[PDB]
Amino acid sequence: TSDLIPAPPLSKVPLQQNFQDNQFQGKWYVVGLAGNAILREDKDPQKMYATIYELKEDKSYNVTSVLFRKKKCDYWIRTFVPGSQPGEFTLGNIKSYPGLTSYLVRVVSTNYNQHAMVFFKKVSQNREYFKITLYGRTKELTSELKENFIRFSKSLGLPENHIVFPVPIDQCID
Ligand SMILES: O=C(N[C@@H](CO)C(=O)O)c1cccc(O)c1O
Ligand SMILES: O=C(O)c1cccc(O)c1O
Ligand SMILES: O=C(O)c1cccc(O)c1O
Ligand SMILES: [Fe+3]
Repeated sequence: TSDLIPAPPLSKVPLQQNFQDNQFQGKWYVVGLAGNAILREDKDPQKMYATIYELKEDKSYNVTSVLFRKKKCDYWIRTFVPGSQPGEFTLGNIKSYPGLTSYLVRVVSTNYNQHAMVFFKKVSQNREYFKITLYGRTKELTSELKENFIRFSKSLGLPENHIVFPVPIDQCID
């Protein structure tokens, strides 16, 4: 067995209006992370990592996440392909990811120069996962934006223990 909080219907996940793909480019720090498989591991807490979005000439994003683990910097790469509407994407070259049958990204909201919330839903080995990240253009964000992200995650069925705030580090994300 594996038990998961159901994914919310897309009807409850807002889409940022007039999404500007070019302003969304660059480096974003994950200051908040919530999902049905996200768990506040109370001893060794999650280290902040970052995600860089660069618009390709064809307008798909090359997405690079960088995290600090086992004393090195690991680079996780993937392609986000414009989906049904602006601000929505699907994963490119899905065939190359074993077990992956579905992957959707939806930019919930953002002001481009400070913060963003982004929703992800993917089906892996037939399991439906979903997560929300609170991106900060810097490593810190006000308590107002953070609780608002907690509010939004709860509205999607998540409990406090499935919501974390990665502690800021300087390695690999600076
Ligand atoms: O739950 C997710 N990931 C966790 C478990 O596979 C994790 O620990 O990264 C998850 C959910 C939706 C979309 C994703 O890219 C994703 O990594
Ligand atoms: O698998 C990862 O390391 C990862 C990192 C950042 C964002 C993601 O969705 C990931 O799956
Ligand atoms: O981004 C991916 O390609 C991916 C593949 C498998 C599992 C994941 O979480 C991913 O984010
Ligand atoms: Fe992932």
